[PDB]
This record gives sequence, structure tokens and C-alpha cells, in this order.
Amino acid sequence: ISNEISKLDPLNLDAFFNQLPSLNQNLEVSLLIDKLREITKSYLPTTFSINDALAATRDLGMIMSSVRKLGIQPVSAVSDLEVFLETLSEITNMVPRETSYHYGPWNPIGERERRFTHFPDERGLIEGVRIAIPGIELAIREINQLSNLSLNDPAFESLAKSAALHVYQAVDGIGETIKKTDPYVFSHELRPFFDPIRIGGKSYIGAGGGQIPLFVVDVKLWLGNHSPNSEYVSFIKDSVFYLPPELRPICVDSLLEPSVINQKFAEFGSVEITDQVIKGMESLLSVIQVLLKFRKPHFQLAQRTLSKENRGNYTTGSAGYTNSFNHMVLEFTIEVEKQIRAVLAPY
Ligand code: HEM
Ligand SMILES: N[C@@H](Cc1c[nH]c2c(Cl)cccc12)C(=O)O
Ligand SMILES: [C-]#N
Repeated sequence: ISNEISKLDPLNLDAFFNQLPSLNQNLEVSLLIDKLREITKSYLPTTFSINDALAATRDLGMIMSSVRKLGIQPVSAVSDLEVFLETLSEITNMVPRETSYHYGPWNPIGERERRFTHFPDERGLIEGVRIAIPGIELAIREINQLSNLSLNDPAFESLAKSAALHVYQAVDGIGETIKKTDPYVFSHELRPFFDPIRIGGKSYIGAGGGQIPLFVVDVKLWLGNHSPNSEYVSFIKDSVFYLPPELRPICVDSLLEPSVINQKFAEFGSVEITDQVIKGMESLLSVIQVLLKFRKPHFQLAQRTLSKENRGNYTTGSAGYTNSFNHMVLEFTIEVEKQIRAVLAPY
């Protein structure tokens, strides 16, 4: 529950986070490092509830990212963090780092909102994932119910429509980023806050909107187990254990099964094609077409951001890919649309 985590301040950092944008602007690394040290001596994380540990991962993660932004590995500089992070990670059963979950839906709205910088463009990122994630999560549950209904059942069409509506929340979220986040300001002022951090011998990437569980919708809906050695499966493979635990079984099951659309392609070309069946297959095109309404403007925005004019120090996103990856996911998604349009063409 997002609001039950967003309202917590387990490490009493509310005042500190009002100062953090200024601390970051003036490069006050000592104050950052003093705060990490104060936390490891002030708090016994083992006594935390789950929601407390999730909110503490949010707050501690963002301070660690500010230190890493300067170029210092924060756990190397504050070595007692490692034990602290290990204890939090056992309670959350999540990585010892913040993700888009902690930064968006679990990040409080209004005066307490945790932010790296004073730049209003940063709001574009936060609101983007804060809007996308709950809607994608609702679409995931509806799309998983589709495998067991008939294309001729009107409940199928109704569920698929409900999920297209819920996926639109991701469209609205990337639209908010496009309005609020200048590509140049992103590459020069925000991107450096999302770099990898070394914790207990492993490197954990920084938060990314690619951590919204849209890839989980893909796997269930069209990717399934049909593209084993693809670059997209390798990114999903790398993402499964960044997800909150409750989404991991859905994703793993889906990676090892035929997708909904491959199955409904088989059923369609094998059953009495009625008027409901065509409506049912048309509701899947509708979901796919909402994904395109997300991925097309998204591709454009990553292209402007990584252009020679607007990029700064980076040629890649926080997960380490170029816009070539985005293009590859978009082509995949366009191919699905073309395939469904063929199955429907004689109707
Ligand atoms: C200035 C803003 C943004 C830029 C420059 C950007 C760029 C990128 C890049 C470079 C990747 C490749 C993965 C990586 O290397 O990190 C990626 C993938 C992805 N990004 Fe963004 N992005 C931005 C905003 C957003 C927002 C606000 C969201 C969600 C609300 C989002 C959702 C995704 C998703 C879901 C993927 C996985 C690929 C896909 O599903 O098509 N991005 N993006
Ligand atoms: N990964 C992308 C943009 C990005 C980084 N962090 C984000 C967050 Cl926390 C939300 C939305 C987008 C982004 C890039 O590094 O170019
Ligand atoms: C993309 N974040």
C-alpha cells in the first residue's frame, strides 16, 4: 500500500529532506556522510516493520544516491551501512536500494515529497512513475485473468478494456514528464542521481521508470516464452528481483508460458468466430495500442535527451542501455499490432 508507506518517516528525515536540494546544490558531501553515519548509530533496523523498512529504503537510498552522485561509493565511505542495508533488505525482501516504487508511489505527495534537487523538472520524473505504477499494477491482475476466459465470453472483452484503461495511466504519466522535464536539464542535473551503487560485493542500479512493471504486462500479454535469447528477456531477467515480491511469481510464471495473445491466436483460428469473439480479439489490440501510445512519445523523449545537443556525461539510461533498447521494445510492440490486425483483417 503506497499511502501507508508514503506517510512514514522512520529515520526522522523530514527536516533533512527539506534541506537536501540545497545540500546537493552546494556539494555539501560531509553533511550527507554525517547523516549516513548518524543513521547507522541512531537506529536498530531489526526492530522495523515491513512498511518502516520500505520507507527507510526510500529515504536512506536517496541519501546514498546523493553521495554516489558526487562520485563516492557511499557504503565504501560509511562501512557500517552494509550491515544496516542487509538488515533492511531481509525485512523488505527487496534490494538494498531505492527503485521507482520508493521514488514515485511510495514518495509522499506535497510538502514531504523527497527530491534530489530544486529543479521543477524533477517533478516530471516523480509524477510520471507515481501515476504509471498503480495503473499498470491493476492492469497486470486483469490481464492475468484473461488466460482462463473465452474470447466468446463478454467478460473477456470487459477485462481487456479495463486493463487498457489502466495502462493509460502510464500514458498520462509519460505525458506529465514530457510537459515538466526539459531534456537538457535531465541529462545535466538529474541523470547523475541514478548511478549504480556497490553494496556487499554487488552493484545495484539506480532508480528508473523502466522499473515500473510494464515489462510484466508485456511478458504475460505477448512476449511469453517465445523469444528466449532476446535482449528484452535479459533485461526482464535482470529486473525480476528488483520488483516488489508480490509481482515476482506473476513474472516468472509468464516468462515460462505462452503469452495470452499467442494462446488467443490459437483459439481464434480454431473456434466459431462470433461477434463476441471479434470484440474479444479487438480488446487485445486495444491494450497493445495503449502500449504504443506510451512507447512512441517515450522513444521521442529519450531521443531528444540523448541527442548530442542535450546529453551531458551519459550515453545510457540508469539501467545501462541506449535508445536502441527502447526502439527494440517498440518494434516488438508494433509487430504484435500488425499480427493482431492480420488475424482480424477478414472481418
Ligand atoms: C527525461 C526522461 C526519460 C528518459 C531520458 C528516458 C530514457 C529511457 C532509457 C535510456 C531507457 C533504457 C533503459 C535504461 O537504460 O535506463 C528507458 C526504458 C524505459 N523507460 Fe524511460 N526515460 C524517461 C522517462 C521515463 C518515464 C517518466 C517512464 C515511466 C513513467 C519511463 C518508462 C520506461 C520504461 C517502461 C522503459 C522500458 C522500455 C519499454 O517498456 O519501452 N521512462 N527509458
Ligand atoms: N533511466 C533514464 C531516465 C530515468 C532515470 N531515473 C528515472 C526515474 Cl527515478 C523515473 C523516471 C525516469 C528516470 C535515463 O537514465 O536516461
Ligand atoms: C526510463 N526510466
